[PDB]
Amino acid sequence: ATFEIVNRCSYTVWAAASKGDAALDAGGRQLNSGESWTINVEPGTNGGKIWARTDCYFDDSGSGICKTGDCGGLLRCKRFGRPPTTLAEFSLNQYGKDYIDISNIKGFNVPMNFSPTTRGCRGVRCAADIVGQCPAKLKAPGGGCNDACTVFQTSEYCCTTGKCGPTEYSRFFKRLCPDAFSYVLDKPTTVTCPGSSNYRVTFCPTA
Repeated sequence: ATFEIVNRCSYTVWAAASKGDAALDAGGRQLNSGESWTINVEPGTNGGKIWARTDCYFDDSGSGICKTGDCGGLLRCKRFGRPPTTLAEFSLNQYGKDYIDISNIKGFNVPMNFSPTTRGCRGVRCAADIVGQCPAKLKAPGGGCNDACTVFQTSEYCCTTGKCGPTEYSRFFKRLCPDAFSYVLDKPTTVTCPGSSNYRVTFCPTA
């Protein structure tokens, strides 16, 4: 499957693509404002994630640091990024279907559109100003809006027993982006696509 990753932000981001134990395609790249990066993701990829990183410094070797979505100091992510991270999430060719979503479960750094470029299902978007509106206790100093689980490390927020409810914090994310996961047991906003759909992830789809 092809993912076109487009940075419509006025600022540079460092796109990342990982399935948690491995990079997807190069795993990461600088996107200046307006740049497009096309990656190939192996069919049957389960638990794929794409995100943006902000305010990165990388040396000649691809080692450095991001204020959001840092994946162990690497340009080319092998691991998931240090939330806050708006997440494009995908499981591909799963009994003949692709499953896509956006998640705020790991918080929010960059607004995002996640849409197929093939037909047979709709895209999802979380493009509200969640950073601007972020409750004070979730504000990440480095930029972005943390989920309550990252900040407070409780069973309720992290859903550790597999029993928990919505929260004041999850409802903030859900009110601004109804079409994204706000917490682990949120009523699914997973979209079902045809197997072997192609996609576009757009950072700052409206801005």
